[PDB]
Amino acid sequence: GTVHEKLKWAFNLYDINKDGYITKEEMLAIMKSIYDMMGRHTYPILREDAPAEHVERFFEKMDRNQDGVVTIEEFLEACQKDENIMSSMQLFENVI
Ligand SMILES: [Ca+2]
Ligand SMILES: [Ca+2]
Repeated sequence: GTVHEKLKWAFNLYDINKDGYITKEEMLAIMKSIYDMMGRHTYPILREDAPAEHVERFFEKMDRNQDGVVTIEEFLEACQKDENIMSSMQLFENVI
């Protein structure tokens, strides 16, 4: 399956419009969509105590040029730069 093929797969599930640019609105839909059954006991890895907190940090580390939207080029470049972020994105694909 390779790692690169899996990276593009996650982006395809994120970018709803498939324009190569993931926006804040697109991220909100993902957080609401992928959040059904995330465990059976205790799984503290995303303490959502606010609607705007885990999005700013994720976007600040994703958007390279900081144009206001994340792109496939930046996401792929950042995914190979951070292990923590890449681990979280892998959970979304492994959640199904
Ligand atoms: Ca988009
Ligand atoms: Ca960008």
